[PDB]
Amino acid sequence: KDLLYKYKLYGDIDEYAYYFLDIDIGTPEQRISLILDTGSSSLSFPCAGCKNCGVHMENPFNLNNSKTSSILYCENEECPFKLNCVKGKCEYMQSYCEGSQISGFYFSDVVSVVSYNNERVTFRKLMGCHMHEESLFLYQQATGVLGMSLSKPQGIPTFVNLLFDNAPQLKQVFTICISENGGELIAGGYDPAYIVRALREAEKVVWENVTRKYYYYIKVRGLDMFGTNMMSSSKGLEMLVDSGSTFTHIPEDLYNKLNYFFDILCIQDMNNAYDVNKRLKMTNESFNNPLVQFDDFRKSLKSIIAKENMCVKIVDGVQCWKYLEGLPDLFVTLSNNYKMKWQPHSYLYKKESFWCKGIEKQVNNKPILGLTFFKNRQVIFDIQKNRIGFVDANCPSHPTHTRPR
Ligand SMILES: CN1C(=N)N[C@@]2(c3cc(F)ccc3F)CN(c3ncccc3-c3ccc(Cl)cc3)C[C@H]2C1=O
Ligand SMILES: *[C@@H]1O[C@H](CO)[C@@H](O[C@@H]2O[C@H](CO)[C@@H](O)[C@H](O)[C@H]2NC(C)=O)[C@H](O)[C@H]1NC(C)=O
Ligand SMILES: *[C@@H]1O[C@H](CO)[C@@H](O)[C@H](O)[C@H]1NC(C)=O
Ligand SMILES: *[C@@H]1O[C@H](CO)[C@@H](O)[C@H](O)[C@H]1NC(C)=O
Repeated sequence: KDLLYKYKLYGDIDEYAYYFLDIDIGTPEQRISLILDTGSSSLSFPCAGCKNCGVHMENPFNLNNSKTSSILYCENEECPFKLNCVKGKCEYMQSYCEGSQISGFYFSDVVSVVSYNNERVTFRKLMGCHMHEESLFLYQQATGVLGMSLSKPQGIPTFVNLLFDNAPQLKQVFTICISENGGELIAGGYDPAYIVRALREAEKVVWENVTRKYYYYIKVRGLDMFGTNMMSSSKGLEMLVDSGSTFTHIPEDLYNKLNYFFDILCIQDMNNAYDVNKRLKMTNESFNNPLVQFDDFRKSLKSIIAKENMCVKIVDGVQCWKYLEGLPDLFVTLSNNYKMKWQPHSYLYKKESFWCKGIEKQVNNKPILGLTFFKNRQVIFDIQKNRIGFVDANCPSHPTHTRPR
């Protein structure tokens, strides 16, 4: 019966493409919506005075209205934390892409995290004021970013470490439970009541060791479709467990192999004989990569056709199906040959009435288990034991219209 603090998350894959929560900053409190991002480590948002910032769901944080704010000025041009001194202030600088940056300056102020059961944790945090935004930050609704990764020695103390340092009544575990609409962040553990009820093995958390000290990487040892490992050339692959990534990003070879079969399962018109015939004629020999379970490929194809599970291709050739039924499970191979089921209700996401593929090619050799891997499971960050746990779950769902103010 570990004590759990719970926080509502809002968002989705299609419209927001991230999930966010509300945090109170300053004195008196200014409530700010923040993207929940296990792939970064800062806490930042536009501040009043920014000359090139997007319009977000809240006004920029106003330093002049918070009595507890303290701008981090340079003392004879020297900043802590190896920061750069720019125009008298210690500079905040982040590359949202490989080469492009949000910039501003650092300040500290009080942060207050309140659970929806009215349980409060408060501390001071060194935060970034955006004074220049660009690209997607000019049209994102959320006001800032809440980085959930770990503190490094001699680095700026991060939100997650400060939260637990100031809540010793909690075990040092946080869980993210993403649903199709909204979700929940849990501090202090995971909630076994959310777990979906061989079958007893699927009701149990599967744990993987993190492969880096201060970032949430795990090693993936294979990825199966129709019983066939589609990355057999690679026998370990460090993937970032990243709630700030809309989609799941995989190596190019693996993507092309998977996408080949998803293309076969994507039929625009079930009454077009040429299109249907071409697919039903394919044999095990038709494939560059033969399948170990060709009969399961056939069952998927035949049931998609028989149930008229029509597919529409949208921008960039992404496949969208009318129904989840018929699409295959994928399996992620972890330690000790464990096959973690990755279901269509996770890797496909809701777009209008259809279910669209949420798997993409990596860029810059950055493979990512993103929100289409989080969806409909508890993802459990045990920072005490440096492990991440996974279990299928019925996550809380919160429409954005339920968000106060
Ligand atoms: C996958 N993915 C993330 N997981 N997160 C980022 C992000 C998530 C999101 F939901 C919306 C917009 C985004 F920029 C923030 N990124 C950073 N990557 C490394 C270090 C710092 C940042 C960063 C950049 C800008 C700010 Cl102000 C704060 C932090 C990289 C970018 C990204 O592509
Ligand atoms: C994951 O990490 C844990 C923790 O380091 C490993 O368990 C340790 O294993 C060593 C040697 O087997 C023992 O001396 C330690 O006492 C163990 N630690 C704990 C806390 O039990 C575990 O082996 C790792 N898992 C894999 C698959 O490598
Ligand atoms: C805050 O107040 C200071 C001094 O009163 C002023 O220099 C600064 O421009 C103010 N900031 C904004 C955003 O108005
Ligand atoms: C398809 O071919 C592969 C070749 O590696 C084989 O392993 C598999 O059993 C075959 N399945 C059939 C013929 O149904």
